Amino acid sequence: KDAWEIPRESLRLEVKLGQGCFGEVWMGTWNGTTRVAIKTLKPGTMSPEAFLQEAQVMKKLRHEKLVQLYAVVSEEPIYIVTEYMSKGCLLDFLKGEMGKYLRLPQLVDMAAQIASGMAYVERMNYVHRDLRAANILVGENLVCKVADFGLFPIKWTAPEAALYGRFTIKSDVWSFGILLTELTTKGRVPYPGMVNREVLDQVERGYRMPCPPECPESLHDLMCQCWRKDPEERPTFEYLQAFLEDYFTSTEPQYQPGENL
Ligand SMILES: CC(C)(C)c1cc(NC(=O)Nc2cccc3ccccc23)n(-c2cccc(N)c2)n1
Ligand SMILES: CC(C)(C)c1cc(NC(=O)Nc2cccc3ccccc23)n(-c2cccc(N)c2)n1
Repeated sequence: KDAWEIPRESLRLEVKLGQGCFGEVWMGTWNGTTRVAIKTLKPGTMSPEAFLQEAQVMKKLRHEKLVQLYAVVSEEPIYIVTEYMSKGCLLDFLKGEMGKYLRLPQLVDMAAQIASGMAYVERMNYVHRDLRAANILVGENLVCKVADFGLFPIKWTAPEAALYGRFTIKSDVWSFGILLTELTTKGRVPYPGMVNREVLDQVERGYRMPCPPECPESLHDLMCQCWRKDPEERPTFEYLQAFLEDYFTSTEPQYQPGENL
């Protein structure tokens, strides 16, 4: 065994956080005083090999804005242990009590962190496949990090990805565009009123969501750039990041606080 492997009694599973039928996720403590999130396998549901294929991927991906692997126990019972992101998922964070105080400058900063996480994925030649607010984790002081809860999200998926299976970093770009509409509507589901097949049909014909209320036209323009038909036309995460980091100087220097944004 290797560097990640830790003894089982060095963990304390304190609070149940979530359960699917492939296992559980707990908030916990590792050795002394180290808050951790601990993921569990429900025995019988998937291959011990296949469950630990997740931490096999997280060992090779290290960056400030992707959730970080801490430890691995690799005989049953097995556990994957990461840093604790204390405020939960970005979708819940936008919708809940705390979603009503977020204004355009906190939201654009959030998008810039995620672009940064995604710029690193982009430089690593990796592909997310499921970039959306449900898979972004939030910590203290509005820190965001890219994650994957490992669950059909046609509403967040590019036409070439949904129809023909061509998932690339260019399809994660399209979803980032969709993630942007999530931030600007406080977590609302994209294409309001529309069902999957009506979405898949309207979009092929050239439909793209309109500027959300109070959101600046220049930010809708970036979503629209992320939603080009031709995957290669779509911008780079290095571009998306720098454009969001620089936003209130280069692009909307006369921005003024509103009711929701
Ligand atoms: C199905 C599966 C993978 C066991 C699961 C687990 C969770 N929930 C979480 O993992 N929640 C949390 C993870 C990490 C830190 C958290 C901090 C505070 C509250 C929840 C957290 N899930 C979840 C539940 C509800 C919404 C979202 N976005 C994710 N889903
Ligand atoms: C590409 C990237 C963003 C570095 C990533 C991260 C993960 N894994 C996770 O995010 N796992 C977890 C998500 C949410 C809560 C967790 C709590 C404890 C342990 C892992 C968690 N990934 C992953 C890889 C392979 C399979 C699965 N399901 C997930 N991928």
